[PDB]
Amino acid sequence: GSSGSSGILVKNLPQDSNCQEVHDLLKDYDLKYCYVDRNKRTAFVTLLNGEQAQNAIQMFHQYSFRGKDLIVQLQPTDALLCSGPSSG
Repeated sequence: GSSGSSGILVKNLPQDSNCQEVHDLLKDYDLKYCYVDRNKRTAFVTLLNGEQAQNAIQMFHQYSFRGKDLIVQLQPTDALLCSGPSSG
C-alpha cells in the first residue's frame, strides 16, 4: 500500500464551466489530466498525490465560483472492498 487516491471529482459546475478555469483553480496542486463533462456538469481532475486531494477537496469544497459552490469529492478508484471486518 503505497499509492493513494490521487484524484477528485468536480461536481456542481456552472453553465460556462471549463477546464481552463479548473486548471487555474487547482494551480497549487499539479494536475495531470482534466475532463469536463457539461452534459453531467462534472470535471474529473487527476492530481499528483492522494494526500493533496484529501485536502484540496475540502479546501476547495463549496468554494466560491460563479456564485456557485463547487462540490469536490474523491475518485471512484477503489480496491473492490465490499467489506472490511478485519479487526473491525
